[PDB]
Parts: sequence; structure tokens; C-alpha cells
Amino acid sequence: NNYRDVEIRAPRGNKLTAKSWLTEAPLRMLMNNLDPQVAENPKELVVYGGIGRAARNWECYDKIVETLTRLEDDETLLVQSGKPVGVFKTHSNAPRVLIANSNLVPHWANWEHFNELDAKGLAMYGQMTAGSWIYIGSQGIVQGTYETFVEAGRQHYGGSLKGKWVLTAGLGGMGGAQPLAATLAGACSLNIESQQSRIDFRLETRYVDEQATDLDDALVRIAKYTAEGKAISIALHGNAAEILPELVKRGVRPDMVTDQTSAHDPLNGYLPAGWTWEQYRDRAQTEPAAVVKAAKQSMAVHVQAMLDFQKQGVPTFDYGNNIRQMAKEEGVANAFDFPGFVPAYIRPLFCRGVGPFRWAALSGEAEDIYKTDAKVKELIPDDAHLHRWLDMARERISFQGLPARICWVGLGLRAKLGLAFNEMVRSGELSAPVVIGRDHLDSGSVSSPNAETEAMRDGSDAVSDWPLLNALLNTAGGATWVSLHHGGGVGMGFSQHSGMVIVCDGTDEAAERIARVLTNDPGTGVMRHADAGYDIAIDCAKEQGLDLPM
Amino acid sequence: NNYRDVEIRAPRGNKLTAKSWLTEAPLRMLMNNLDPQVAENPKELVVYGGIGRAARNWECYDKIVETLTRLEDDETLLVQSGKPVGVFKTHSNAPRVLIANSNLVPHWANWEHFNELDAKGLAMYGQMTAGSWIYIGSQGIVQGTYETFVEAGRQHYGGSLKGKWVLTAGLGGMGGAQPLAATLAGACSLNIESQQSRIDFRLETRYVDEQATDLDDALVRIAKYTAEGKAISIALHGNAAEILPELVKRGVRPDMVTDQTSAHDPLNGYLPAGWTWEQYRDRAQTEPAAVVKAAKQSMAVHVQAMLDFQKQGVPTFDYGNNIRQMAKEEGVANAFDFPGFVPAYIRPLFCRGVGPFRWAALSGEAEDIYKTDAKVKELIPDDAHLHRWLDMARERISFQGLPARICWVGLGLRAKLGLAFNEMVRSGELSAPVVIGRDHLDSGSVSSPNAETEAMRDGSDAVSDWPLLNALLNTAGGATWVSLHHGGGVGMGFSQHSGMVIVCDGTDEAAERIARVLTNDPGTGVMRHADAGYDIAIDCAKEQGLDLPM
Ligand SMILES: NC(=O)c1ccc[n+]([C@@H]2O[C@H](COP(=O)([O-])OP(=O)(O)OC[C@H]3O[C@@H](n4cnc5c(N)ncnc54)[C@H](O)[C@@H]3O)[C@@H](O)[C@H]2O)c1
Ligand SMILES: NC(=O)c1ccc[n+]([C@@H]2O[C@H](COP(=O)([O-])OP(=O)(O)OC[C@H]3O[C@@H](n4cnc5c(N)ncnc54)[C@H](O)[C@@H]3O)[C@@H](O)[C@H]2O)c1
Ligand SMILES: O=C(O)/C=C/c1c[nH]cn1
Ligand SMILES: O=C(O)/C=C/c1c[nH]cn1
Repeated sequence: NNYRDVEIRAPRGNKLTAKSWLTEAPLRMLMNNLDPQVAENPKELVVYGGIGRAARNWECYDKIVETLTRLEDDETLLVQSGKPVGVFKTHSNAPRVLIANSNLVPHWANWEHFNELDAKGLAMYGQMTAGSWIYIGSQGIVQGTYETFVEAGRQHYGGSLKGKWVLTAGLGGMGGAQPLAATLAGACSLNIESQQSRIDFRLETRYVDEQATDLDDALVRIAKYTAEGKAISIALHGNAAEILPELVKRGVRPDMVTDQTSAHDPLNGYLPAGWTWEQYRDRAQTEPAAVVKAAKQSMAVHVQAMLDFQKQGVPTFDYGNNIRQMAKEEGVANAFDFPGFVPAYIRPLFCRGVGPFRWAALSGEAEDIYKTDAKVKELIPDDAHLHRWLDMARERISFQGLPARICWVGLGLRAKLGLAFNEMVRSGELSAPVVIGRDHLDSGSVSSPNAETEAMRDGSDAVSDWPLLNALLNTAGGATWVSLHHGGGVGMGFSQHSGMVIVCDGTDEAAERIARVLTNDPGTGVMRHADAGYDIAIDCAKEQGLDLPM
Repeated sequence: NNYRDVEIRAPRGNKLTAKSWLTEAPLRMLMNNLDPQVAENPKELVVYGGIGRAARNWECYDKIVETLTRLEDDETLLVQSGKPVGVFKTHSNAPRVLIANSNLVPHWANWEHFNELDAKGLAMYGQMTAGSWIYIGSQGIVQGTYETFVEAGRQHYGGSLKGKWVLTAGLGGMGGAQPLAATLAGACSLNIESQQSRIDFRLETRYVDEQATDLDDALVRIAKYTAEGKAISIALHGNAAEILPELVKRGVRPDMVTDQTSAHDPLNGYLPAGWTWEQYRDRAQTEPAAVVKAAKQSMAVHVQAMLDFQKQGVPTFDYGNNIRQMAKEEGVANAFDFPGFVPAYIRPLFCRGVGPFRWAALSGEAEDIYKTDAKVKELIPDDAHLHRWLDMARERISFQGLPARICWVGLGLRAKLGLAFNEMVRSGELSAPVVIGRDHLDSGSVSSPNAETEAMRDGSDAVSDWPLLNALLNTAGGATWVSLHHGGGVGMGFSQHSGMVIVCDGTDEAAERIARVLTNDPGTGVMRHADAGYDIAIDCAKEQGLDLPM
């Protein structure tokens, strides 16, 4: 049903399968989302973050690939929670694919109802980029995690994190980026992961450096390495709900604490203390309500450990998995005494429309991306932080599936880069068309009170009109495929966000769509923060010449 | 900032204030939504359904009118909860305005949080067509209420309703259509309403015939007219929470029972038993929490009375105001023993894409609608029910604000009508362009478990992907203005729905957009119900040649 023993990888080269590049792109990106080197559990259509899938089930997967292949340049495919439900006439400048995943009427917006619908074959969790086909392995979130650690270091350790270490958990698709991000930020790290296969995955993709043999050994390495001013990431096989409380008991003092286990989903993404991942998976089907409760009780203990570390003065933050909320519902009243990573460290970037901007080379050529890297340095000649990030990505980020690049940039530069990339496809510099996208985590594409829009200065945390407008505007502007998801990141009920991907096929038509959607997409973000009253966003809006009526 | 002592009415004739008809249309309809003859309390920007508003406040109202006035042909205004927050470049075949009102992240989708936001000047409830500018007074819902009664009559009373009577309450904007709908369906009716001014509004607009002086006088009139085979509506000043329970106790037996008070918003639309509307609105801002408690306690008793009538064999149904939910939450465990109006009576019509399709003459001339009435009969020459509806409308439906017409037709005919009207504008048969829209209650534009999607056969009630896809597709196809609202009809947390309006300016460009959007819009409705498994929808899909992959 949801299992098929096959290996899927995106077609390479310039030979189309679909009718045009605008339809070949989503077809290749859907497949890239399931590439064995990219996705966590693709045989079950799982890309990342708990049960974030690319298609509802295999029959729907087959139908999506079949429909996408026949889709015309003036037709638009509607994908409803991982299922191709309809094809309607639009035009060549409208999106070829329109996607709405996991959306539920609020009163029924919970995992329990979602699970009920899933059992009836009526649901699919799109996470953020899983159901919208713009996932590129751990590289997708790595720059954001890096920026979060860098900013935390600037705020608490006057700059460099040399000799310092981060304590966290979760080496899944996105969590796996934590160790490399810590390392690139100059810190060592103790990354606790309950599944050996995931630690192996991070090692194979060179995102974590080594694995300790036990807790004491892990601490001996951290002690050695930190004393040496080295930045080495260490994986520790175990349960966060057991280890963090133990380290607190021992008086161990990390330099910064966070967590990235899939706490957003108690049933499938967080292991109860003392359970094996195998007991967890079986019981989840037997006593789901009981599994959920055990998962949340451990989260309570886990967050209480995080609070104790904070009480000791160690910078502590929630990294968007909604674990505080879970802990809080389980009795930990002061669960929100430590902040989310955005209001604490990243919001300033969102005010300038800066976010996880990304692109992938459909050709599959590593050199296509290197060429784009060079072009960006040429287009942004005076940003040493950015040039250093591109260097680090080139030297330390290994490609997963189709070569792709994560490069944080905001309002103004996104379109500059996009038009430039389109010019490179046209001239033949890039061997094949490239797709520009981003995570749904971005300045104007997400409303999530426990993550991206936590503590907005005006109290607008829960207002979700913005992401809806971003998707609508992206559709009007001409992105190649637009999406509207629910619950990505923090789980059912806590978020609404949009996605967009636009194809640079070297044509003049593309350049026309690219100029406006890459101005509008980040523009809605600047707009959204200027509306909230952020001076940085209002200044950016003015400098970029945004037309903000009020 | 929320009250302004002025009378607003849509500009008339052919003179343009905006730069083109595509931008003049939303400007005129916005104003039309506030016509003294259309809205329920326009001086407070209130259009209908509790606190459903056309703009957030008067400052934002002027700003939208202003922006709409200068908006270019390739620009798109973004309206966020009734606020003109930004303008971005798109293209002439995309919507001029993208509207997103009242959307809140699920976990915070409740009146309590909405009110907090409203107080901080951060919200506006758009109901369905209030904030989307396509409300045409009581005529908007009347045929739908009429169809519901006709169908209930075919199901329970052999067909025609001669000598039968309906018992209901709420003579507000939409509720005011109940008495006339009953009459057009051939039944008498007792409509209880707590505000005399509202009873006067329906009387002046010809939606209700007379006012009893009390319960006994009312019962004497029902008994008399019913025995005589007459079809007259009676208004009765009072509180349904008191009247219904009383009638149950007297052994009175209506032939059909329902309700249309604004139970969806306890704080603003439902008078507690024994309270004067004066005390109600004063205490609303004094002890809101207490007022909500009081209002809901009355809803419980009201629903119980309704449950009692059903026990007596009286066909009873919820008419989309979420009163059952409120009663259930108030201890009335079996509050859902009587069904919502769509699964019981209207769903088959939705399966064919039939719904509250309508259009308005921007000219302001009645003869423009009369010409469309005649045109419709010409294009649908073999639908006597349709013709009979047009005759009754011309006969009993008084125009409100700009001459408009409600006309239930579905997949296929909508585009036939839209293209014809466009051609009448082009040839001059029609004074000025007409706008074609609908309510958000329609086949593929709303998910509402306690209303439009109540009891879907596959249990997909809460799936809200559909309306988001409808809005996305309408944007892609070329509607003039597209909207996505939250909580219309049933209130905060219980619904998500889209809206659309397309202008027919006689242009070929408008022509190509009409063919697409007027096919796609109802098309998503047939798709949505076909997906749920309804054979009637599947057949319609096949007849109309819809492209539904699965
Ligand atoms: N805020 C944002 O916008 C944002 C962005 C990306 C990801 N996220 C969230 O980050 C979290 C992780 O993402 P992912 O892709 O790595 O999820 P994942 O399911 O691919 O991996 C999660 C890992 O957590 C491990 N784990 C679970 N419980 C554990 C425990 N008690 N001790 C040690 N390890 C445990 C699991 O073994 C798994 O390997 C998710 O909640 C995801 O939603 C948020
Ligand atoms: N299901 C749908 O798609 C749909 C469509 C249209 C309207 N509705 C709903 O129908 C309801 C009414 O709409 P509206 O436009 O008339 O709202 P409204 O606010 O304009 O009018 C409500 C009327 O109810 C009266 N009232 C309140 N409590 C009363 C009581 N206890 N006894 C007698 N009268 C009482 C008020 O005086 C007022 O006249 C709302 O809940 C609205 O959302 C649902
Ligand atoms: O980096 C990505 O591709 C998406 C990461 C994400 C954000 N929210 C949930 N997953
Ligand atoms: O007919 C209209 O103008 C809208 C009626 C409506 C639907 N839901 C709430 N109000």
C-alpha cells in the first residue's frame, strides 16, 4: 500500500520524459524527493520529518507520474493530499501544478483526525517540502541551522564558538544537518540519535564526523576536542529523554542546547524513554493512544531537562519541532520559558526577506551548481558572509540526489540570481534547466505561533492570511508549481504555510515570470514583517520600493 | 475608526473612477456591499452574519478604495483581513485583488483569539461574501433556502407544501430570506426575530408578509392561512430560545423546523433568553466571557426544543449557523440527532456543480438584469423549474442596491451564461459590464463538517484541501478577484472556503478567462464530490468531459 521495494531517482540529462521542461521539472523533483541518497524512508514514500510523504500512496504516485508526463503547457494538475485529483485548463503563465496537502478544518486539525482519515486512505502529511517536491536532503535546512548557531554565538559568546559545544538530538533528514551546521559555526556537538541507521545515514553523507561508544566516551571526546579548539560533530546512539536528564544530574554543562527530534508527531516521531524504535513502531499500530501518551510523557521529562540547562545559564531554544507545546500539554507549565529559534535568532533575516532560498540542477551535473555558485559570488561581490558560505558548501556539503544549493538571500537578490540563472540556461552555460524554490519556512510563507511567527511584536502570531496570500500571489505571478500545506514542522493544528518552485528554462517567457515571482515571493515576507511594525522590514520595503498601501 | 455616519452606494452608469472595468468592478461591489439597502449595519461596516465586515475599519476602507482607484492592469492588490497591505506586479490575466480574511492557525482558530486580535486592530471577520464583496442582499441566499424547502417538501410531504408551515428564527440579512423562500415554496411560516428593526427591514424589502402581535395571534394566523392553502410568512418579535420551548410545551406541531439566528458567534449574534438586545450589546463588551456563556446556554434550550419537535416526527434540520455544535458543547449530547441542510437536502445539487451562481449589473439599471433573465431562459429553454424561478424572482424579489440575480445552475451552463452575458456587454445590449460571482457556499469552494461537507459518504468532512485548490485554480484561470476565508457561516474554527468573481466587460480577453474559470470553478465541485464517490458527480464529470486522473 505505502510500501514498494524500488529505488527511485530523478532522470538526468536533457532528454525530456514529460512534454516540456515546465512539466519535466516537477516530475524530476518528485522523484528526487524519493532518491535513496535523499529521502529517509522512500520505499514507504517518506521523505522526512516523521511521515512527510511525496505522494499519498504508490497507486497515487504512479498516477502523478503518468499524469505529469501527459500534462499540456496550458493545463494545470491539482494534487490533493498526495493524489492527482484533476486537470484543468489555465494558461502557459499559470502554475502547471497546484498542491494542497494535509489541510483540515481547524476544529478537526489534529493528528487523531488525520490518522483516522489516513486509515481511510484520505490523507497524506506533506510536511513542508515533502509533499511539494522541493526537498534536497539535509542541505535544505543546514544553512538555517548554521545561521541559528552563528547568531546564538554572537549573542552569547561574543562571536566565535571555538572551544564550545552544542547538545542536541535528532539525526533524521533535517536534524542530521545539526552536526555539520555546528561544525561550520566553529563548535563541537553531541548529537543523540535513537536509530543506528540514521547515524549511519549522516555518516555516509558526511554530516556528522564520528560516533561515540557510550555517554562517558562521548563526553571524553567533547572534552578533548573542545580543549583543542576543534569543531567535530559526535553522534551518540540513545534516547534524548534519558540522556539529557542524566547529563543534568551529572552537572554537565553544554554551551547551548536545543532539540530536533520529530516531537511534532508523538505517534511516529518521538521515542518514549526505554523503548526501542522497533517496539515504538509496532505498538503505534496496536495502542496508538497509549504510544502517543508515552511519547509526550518523555517529551515532558526532555523539556524539563532543557529548562534545567537554561536555569544553569546555558542558551537554550526550541528549534521548530513543537516539543515545548507537547511538554506543556503534559504538565510542564513553564515549558515556554525558553524561546523558539526565530524570535530569538533569525527574525531579523526574515525582515529583509532572507530565507532558505534554493535551486537544483535538473541535469544532475555537479558542475551546473558550481557554475551557479560562481555566478552568485559575481552577482553579490561584497558579501563576505555569503562568499564564505558558498565556499563552505562547496568544501563541506556533499550533493544528495540532483546537485542542489542552499543559499540564504532576500528581497532584491533572489530575482537578480533567478534572471541570471535563466540566462545561463539559455546560453548553454548550464547544461539543463534549473529549478528555484525554498522551504516553506521563509519570510512571508508561514504562520506558526510556536516557530516562525512566535512572539510577533504586534501579537499577530496566529494570523494565517499571509501564507494563503503568498500562494495566491505566486499562482498569479507564474511560479511553476505552488502549494498550501498544513502542520509542516510543528505538526497538525499549529501551522499553515505555502511553497513555490519556478523553472528557469532559459526562455523569455520564464524570465518574465521569474522577475515578478522572485520579487513578490520574498516581497510578501518583507510586507508581512513591515505590517507587524519591524523597522528592519519597513526600511527594506522602502529601499526595495515595495508598494505597501498602508 | 469603526463607525462612520455616511451612506455608501455603488457608483452608477458607465463613468469609471478606476483605471478600467476590472478595477472599477471590485470598487463598485465593495461599496454595494455597504449600500443602506443591502447591508445590515453599514455604518459599522457590518454587512451580515453577526459581525461580517467589508473592510477592517474606515481608515482601511478609504485606503482600499484609494488603491483600487489607481491600481494598474498588471497590478494585484493584496487584502489581508480587510486591509490593503500590498500591491505587486502580476499580469492582466491574473486577479486584480487577492483576498484572505479571518484565517487563523488551527490551534488558535476560535472567537476568543479572534476578538483579542480584533481589539488590537488586527482582524476582520469576512463571513463569506461580506469581506469578498459579492453580497447582493437577501437575494443571495433566498433561492438556496427555497431549494432546501422544496426538496424537504418532496422528501416529506409529497412535493408541493400546500397547507404546511415552517417554524424558524432569525430575520437578519440571510435569515430574512427564509420567510420569502417558504412562501415561494408554497408554505406559510412563523419567523421569530428579536430585533424590531430587522423585522422592519424584511417587511420593507418584501421578504416577510406580516407581523403577528404575539404567539397566540401568530398561531391563529398560521392555523387560518394553513387551512386555507395560502402561503404567507409571519414575523413574531421575540426570542426563539423562549418561543420554541413554549410551542413544544403547547403541543404545537410545525411541518418543518429549522433556525437561522447568528448562533455561530455567541458574543454578537445570539440573544440570551430574557435579555433585551440593549443589555446584550452592552454586556458584550463588559463581560464578554459571561455573555458567551449566557448565549450558549440559551442555544442549548433552543436546540433541545428542536430535538423535541423531531421526536414528534417533525422534519428538523440545521441551516448552517452551527447551533447544534454550540448546544452539544453546552451538554446537549444528542444535538446532532437532526441533520444539516446539505447532506439532507442540497448535496445532490452540489454533485452537479449547481449552487448560488449570480451576477450583478454594475450599471445599476434593472432592465440589464431583465435582459439577462430573458437571455437565461433562451439558453436554458427546457428547464421549467429554472424559468419558474426567474418569473418568481421578477415577481417577488425586490432589487437591493445594484440590480442582481441569483440563479442556481451548475457545471456547463455557468460558462454558457457567462460567455453570453459578456457578448451582451460587447454588443451594447447590456448598459455596462456585469460581474459574475457566487457565495462561498458552493460545490467545490467550502469544507465545513457541520454544514456544506457534513456527512460526506467517505468521511472526508474536514478535508479543506479542496477550497484552497479552488482559490488557487481560480487565480490561475483568470477570475477578477479571488478570496480565501475562514469561519464563514459556522464561525471561527468550523469552515474554510474560497470565493471568486469575474467581470464580463465585453472583451475577448475577458471571454477566454470566462470560458476557463466558469468551467473550472464548478468543475472542482464535481471533482470534489466525484472523489468522495457520489455517482451523480462521477456521471456529471463524464458528461462534461472533466479530466480527473484517478
Ligand atoms: N521549524 C521549521 O520550519 C522546521 C524545519 C525543518 C524541520 N523541522 C522539524 O525538525 C524535526 C526533525 O526533522 P527530521 O526531518 O530530522 O525528522 P525525522 O523524522 O526525519 O528524524 C527525526 C529523528 O529523531 C529521532 N528521535 C526521535 N525520538 C528520539 C529520542 N527520544 N532520542 C533520540 N532521537 C530520537 C528519530 O530516530 C529520527 O531519526 C521535525 O519535528 C521537523 O518537523 C522544523
Ligand atoms: N451555511 C451557510 O453557508 C450559511 C449561509 C448564509 C448564512 N448562514 C448563517 O445564518 C445565520 C444568520 O445569518 P444572517 O445574515 O441573518 O446574520 P445576522 O447577524 O444579519 O442576523 C441574525 C438575526 O438573528 C436574530 N436573533 C439572534 N438571536 C435570536 C434569538 N434568540 N431569537 C430571535 N432572534 C434572534 C438577530 O436579531 C438577527 O436579526 C448566521 O449564522 C450565518 O452565518 C449560513
Ligand atoms: O529544508 C527543507 O527542504 C524543508 C524543511 C522543513 C521545514 N519544515 C518542515 N520541513
Ligand atoms: O449569499 C451570500 O451573499 C453569502 C451568504 C453566506 C454564506 N455563508 C455565510 N453567509
